[PDB]
Amino acid sequence: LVTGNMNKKEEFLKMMDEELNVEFVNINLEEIQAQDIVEINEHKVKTAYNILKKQDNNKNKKRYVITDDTGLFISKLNNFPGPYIKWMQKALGSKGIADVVSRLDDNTCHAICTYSVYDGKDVHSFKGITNGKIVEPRGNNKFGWDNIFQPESLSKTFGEMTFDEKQNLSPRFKAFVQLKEFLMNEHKKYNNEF
Amino acid sequence: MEIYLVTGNMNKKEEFLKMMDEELNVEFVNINLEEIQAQDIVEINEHKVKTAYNILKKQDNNKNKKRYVITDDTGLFISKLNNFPGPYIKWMQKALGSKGIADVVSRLDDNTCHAICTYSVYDGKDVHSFKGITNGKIVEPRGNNKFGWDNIFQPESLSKTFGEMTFDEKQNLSPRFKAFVQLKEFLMNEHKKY
Repeated sequence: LVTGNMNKKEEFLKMMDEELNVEFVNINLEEIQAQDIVEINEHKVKTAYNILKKQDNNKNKKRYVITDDTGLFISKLNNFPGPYIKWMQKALGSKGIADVVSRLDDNTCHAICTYSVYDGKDVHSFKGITNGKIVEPRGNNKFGWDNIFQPESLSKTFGEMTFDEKQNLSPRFKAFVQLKEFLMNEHKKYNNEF
Repeated sequence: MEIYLVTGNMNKKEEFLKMMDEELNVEFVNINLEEIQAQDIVEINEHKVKTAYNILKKQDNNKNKKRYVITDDTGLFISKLNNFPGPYIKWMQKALGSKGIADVVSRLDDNTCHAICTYSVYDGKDVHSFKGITNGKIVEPRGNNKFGWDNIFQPESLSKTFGEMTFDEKQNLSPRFKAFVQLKEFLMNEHKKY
């Protein structure tokens, strides 16, 4: 039980990592309001760790628990909604967000994904940022706001990509890669000490 | 009986006292409270008052028969943002300010919205919440500007924003006054039992 990750909607970590084994737990986490996405996610990961601690596996050795969170920061909303994108997406949907942005002076934005890992004592966070533009929906529409996000100077949306091109621009991948190197440096450190 | 409104805002304190008109003795306590993320503002405020109650109760080393703790929370619900930001208004306000929100709303098909004030009271066993709701329009800032987004909320059919209006003009109109008179009736009812 050395590495625990939490979601029910997500099979990205599967394909993103192969050098380590990982477990997937589903907990119903209460998020808090704050200004910094990292603050929200570190609180969430500590909260989840504690729930995993008091329930069942209360007796064991070092355990790593991981949560993620994504924000969408829209330039002409002065970087709103950030970590509240999921309430905006619930209210407006991809089409509604794109129609709002088509009424602003420009459509530039950026998406941030953060991983946070907690071992009972230490918290670590890794964020990936990808600049882009809100555009009218294109591509798959079951992946949230992927269909309206057009990264960098490209002509596609995330909803129009699969995994070859998406990964390289995915803020989640940029973040994950930092998280993997930390986990592997902890696993390597563990093994040298035996 | 013992009633506590949670606030550190001196202006909010005096407005409450004046609403109460010496009908009930109300004490104030300045406690920072975390706001969870949730769909409904009442769910947010109810969690917040239950938290405020427990912080006060553990501190006091007391247990009273009846002790009433009250928190409030407000939201701005913009019609052409499909009622977003709602309870997240203050993160929009911090990002964009009053001028920025008015500017954004003026780019949508209309500037209609509604504002909601909520009071939640908790005695340790039962939680009760009260929702005051008022329709309006988002306009260029007008009046006092140190009261959050009052200066851009123009209650429906009127030509003044809340920032230009007096206490008497808000009676039966301000979402806070509507919620307060419900709360006060509940507290008065609880007082007959004492």
